[PDB]
Amino acid sequence: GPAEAGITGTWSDQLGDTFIVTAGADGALTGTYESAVGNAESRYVLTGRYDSAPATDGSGTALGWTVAWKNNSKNAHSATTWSGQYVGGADAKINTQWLLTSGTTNANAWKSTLVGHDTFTKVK
Amino acid sequence: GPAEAGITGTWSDQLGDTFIVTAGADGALTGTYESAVGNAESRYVLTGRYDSAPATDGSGTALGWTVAWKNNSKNAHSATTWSGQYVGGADAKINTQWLLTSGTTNANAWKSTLVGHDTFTKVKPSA
Amino acid sequence: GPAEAGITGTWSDQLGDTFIVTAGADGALTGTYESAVGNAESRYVLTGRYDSAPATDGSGTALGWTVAWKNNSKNAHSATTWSGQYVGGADAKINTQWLLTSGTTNANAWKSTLVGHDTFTKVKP
Amino acid sequence: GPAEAGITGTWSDQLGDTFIVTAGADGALTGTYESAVGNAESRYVLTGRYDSAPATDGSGTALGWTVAWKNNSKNAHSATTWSGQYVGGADAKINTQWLLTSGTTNANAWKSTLVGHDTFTKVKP
Ligand SMILES: O=C(O)CCCCCNC(=O)CCCC[C@H]1[C@H]2NC(=O)N[C@H]2C[S@@]1=O
Ligand SMILES: O=C(O)CCCCCNC(=O)CCCC[C@H]1[C@H]2NC(=O)N[C@H]2C[S@@]1=O
Ligand SMILES: O=C(O)CCCCCNC(=O)CCCC[C@H]1[C@H]2NC(=O)N[C@H]2C[S@@]1=O
Ligand SMILES: O=C(O)CCCCCNC(=O)CCCC[C@H]1[C@H]2NC(=O)N[C@H]2C[S@@]1=O
Repeated sequence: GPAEAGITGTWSDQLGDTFIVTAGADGALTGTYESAVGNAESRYVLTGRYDSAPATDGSGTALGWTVAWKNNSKNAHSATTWSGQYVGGADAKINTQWLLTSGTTNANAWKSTLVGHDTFTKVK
Repeated sequence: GPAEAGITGTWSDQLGDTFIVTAGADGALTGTYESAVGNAESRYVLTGRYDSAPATDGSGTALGWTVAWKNNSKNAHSATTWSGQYVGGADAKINTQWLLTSGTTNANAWKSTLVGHDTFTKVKPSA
Repeated sequence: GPAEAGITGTWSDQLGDTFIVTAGADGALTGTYESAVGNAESRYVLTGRYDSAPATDGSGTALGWTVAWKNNSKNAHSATTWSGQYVGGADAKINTQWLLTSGTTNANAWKSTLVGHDTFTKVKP
Repeated sequence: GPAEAGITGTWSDQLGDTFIVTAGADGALTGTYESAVGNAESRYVLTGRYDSAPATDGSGTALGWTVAWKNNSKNAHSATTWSGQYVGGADAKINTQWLLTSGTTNANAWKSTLVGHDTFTKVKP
């Protein structure tokens, strides 16, 4: 359907953070994420979920995903989740907010979690 | 290792929101989630990731997961993500913040995303 | 100083949400805020704080402010705070994230708080 | 009214973070905040707003405040805002979420803002 065909593909933000994702199986997001910033290099596994039967009446399609920042080259002892929605059109977008939590001692737990926003445009 | 054995099991918060998760395969989380609140009934697929080789000296283990609020009988047109960390011990905890986004019109996108906090405690074998 | 002169003035985001602010007295923000969206009409009181001695290493100036959405026209039983930083130069910006909490019963407290992001540019005049 | 009497006083969280606030003037919060954690020493100025005519259906009272982490002792080049609600009664609480932004260069702006929660209990009228 349109949610599957819309989300599936490659997405990039203004900083060149890029992900490749497949949307299907009635709600699964799978793919890989590459950050252009922070303690990260090369690709990280992405897993998430999306609404596979969205309100078709001008609303976006809700979705989210997770990346743990460990791969074969690096481990940043952190994970990020993005929560947002897919909007179609010529300039299709995934508009999100994100939360990045680092593993901490209990003393530093109050400062464990960064928050931000990320808008992705579809590249292929 | 300890992150896999610590995280895997059954977890619930002060409201009775509960999940069952398995941590393995070098950083995968899979399970089911049940909310006691909101436009939700019964169980929903959970998928996420965790740090499979956490810092060695008393830090928490970073993890996150996602639930889209559609299952076999309900669809709330929304998805939540939880980002947080695991800590072990007898009162093991997963301490998180969450973001819940609804599909909206572009005019209403400014009000699409709720935010909150959720501390889960692991059900012990002694239960 | 630079931070007082830079923050002081009229600011608007892409949606036409607008505020007018004065920065002074070693850290005080005072002004009015007008929202183009939501359960809001006319101008609301804004109060906040800023770092009146910011780093001079190229960093922005931290700041934050609060609006309770009650005025003489409307009461939306809610309040928003913005947390962010000011950056000067010809494309001066205040880049923020915000938290909007509504008064709720305990049963609805779990869904009391919205989050978003807001970038403001300086208006003349 | 009960919002003013309710919110005015001394509050603390589980970590010992404490603020002393006066609520009045049809929606003003004024006082000082002391953190027990982080790059903070002694008392900082607090300014905020609250809903001075809240719903009477059992709902909490929306509120928000800001602290810039500059005082006569220290400057941490950052500001925090708390958005939340006051719930009255015999276990009077202020339940909030917060956003802490540091001034940063543009290279570091992506990591400028921390997020958390804070529940406060009233320790003194
Ligand atoms: O990064 C530091 O050196 C200190 C802050 C602690 C964070 C540790 N983890 C990381 O740096 C992993 C990479 C995070 C990248 C973030 C950025 N890139 C994107 O594509 N979007 C944003 C959000 S994601 O969390
Ligand atoms: O309640 C309404 O109908 C208005 C809010 C619109 C959101 C629609 N989505 C839902 O209600 C799905 C359920 C969300 C449950 C939330 C709550 N339960 C938990 O276990 N933790 C929190 C976060 S989760 O997002
Ligand atoms: O989801 C629902 O049906 C209830 C939403 C509850 C929010 C009630 N409060 C309001 O509508 C007051 C106005 C909020 C305006 C928000 C928007 N305008 C801006 O300039 N920036 C954003 C953040 S501000 O909180
Ligand atoms: O890496 C680090 O050292 C932390 C990031 C830089 C933050 C600098 N600012 C500060 O440390 C000022 C103090 C923040 C205190 C926070 C804590 N205390 C409370 O009462 N509640 C929380 C939120 S508040 O922002």
